[PDB]
Amino acid sequence: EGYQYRALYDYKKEREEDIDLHLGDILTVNKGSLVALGFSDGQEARPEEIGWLNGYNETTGERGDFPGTYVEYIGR
Repeated sequence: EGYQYRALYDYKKEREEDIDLHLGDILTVNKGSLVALGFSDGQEARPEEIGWLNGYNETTGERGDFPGTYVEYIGR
Protein backbone atom coordinates (compact mmCIF):
# COMPACT_ATOMS: atom_id res chain seq x y z
CA GLU A 1 0.00 0.00 0.00
CA GLY A 2 1.85 3.12 -1.19
CA TYR A 3 0.65 6.71 -1.77
CA GLN A 4 0.12 8.75 -4.95
CA TYR A 5 -0.51 12.51 -5.07
CA ARG A 6 -0.88 15.08 -7.86
CA ALA A 7 1.25 18.24 -8.17
CA LEU A 8 -1.22 21.15 -8.24
CA TYR A 9 1.62 23.66 -8.56
CA ASP A 10 4.96 23.49 -10.40
CA TYR A 11 8.37 23.04 -8.73
CA LYS A 12 11.93 22.91 -10.11
CA LYS A 13 14.38 21.69 -7.43
CA GLU A 14 15.85 23.89 -4.67
CA ARG A 15 17.32 21.33 -2.25
CA GLU A 16 20.06 19.00 -3.55
CA GLU A 17 17.52 16.13 -3.55
CA ASP A 18 14.36 17.54 -5.19
CA ILE A 19 13.05 16.44 -8.61
CA ASP A 20 11.77 18.74 -11.39
CA LEU A 21 8.08 18.95 -10.45
CA HIS A 22 5.30 20.38 -12.66
CA LEU A 23 1.52 20.83 -12.36
CA GLY A 24 -0.16 17.62 -13.57
CA ASP A 25 2.85 15.54 -12.44
CA ILE A 26 2.12 12.28 -10.57
CA LEU A 27 4.32 11.33 -7.60
CA THR A 28 4.35 7.71 -6.42
CA VAL A 29 5.49 8.08 -2.79
CA ASN A 30 5.68 4.77 -0.90
CA LYS A 31 4.10 4.73 2.58
CA GLY A 32 7.46 3.89 4.20
CA SER A 33 9.84 6.61 2.98
CA LEU A 34 7.33 9.03 4.54
CA VAL A 35 6.33 6.94 7.58
CA ALA A 36 10.05 6.53 8.31
CA LEU A 37 9.37 9.14 11.02
CA GLY A 38 6.15 7.56 12.34
CA PHE A 39 3.48 9.42 10.33
CA SER A 40 -0.02 8.45 11.51
CA ASP A 41 -2.33 6.35 9.32
CA GLY A 42 -3.85 8.75 6.77
CA GLN A 43 -1.30 11.50 7.53
CA GLU A 44 0.41 10.72 4.21
CA ALA A 45 -2.89 11.60 2.48
CA ARG A 46 -2.35 15.19 3.66
CA PRO A 47 0.95 16.24 2.06
CA GLU A 48 0.34 19.96 2.72
CA GLU A 49 0.86 18.87 6.36
CA ILE A 50 3.96 16.68 5.92
CA GLY A 51 6.86 18.86 4.75
CA TRP A 52 8.69 16.85 2.07
CA LEU A 53 7.83 13.58 0.28
CA ASN A 54 9.90 11.23 -1.90
CA GLY A 55 7.92 9.59 -4.71
CA TYR A 56 8.29 8.84 -8.43
CA ASN A 57 7.48 11.57 -10.98
CA GLU A 58 6.17 9.19 -13.67
CA THR A 59 5.49 12.33 -15.74
CA THR A 60 9.24 12.78 -16.24
CA GLY A 61 10.07 9.13 -15.44
CA GLU A 62 12.22 10.17 -12.46
CA ARG A 63 12.11 10.06 -8.65
CA GLY A 64 13.12 12.37 -5.76
CA ASP A 65 11.76 14.60 -2.97
CA PHE A 66 9.38 17.57 -3.32
CA PRO A 67 7.30 20.04 -1.29
CA GLY A 68 4.11 18.30 -0.09
CA THR A 69 2.27 21.64 -0.10
CA TYR A 70 2.59 21.55 -3.91
CA VAL A 71 0.83 18.17 -4.35
CA GLU A 72 -2.50 16.66 -3.25
CA TYR A 73 -2.64 12.98 -2.21
CA ILE A 74 -5.70 11.32 -3.81
CA GLY A 75 -5.15 7.64 -2.95
CA ARG A 76 -2.58 4.86 -3.47
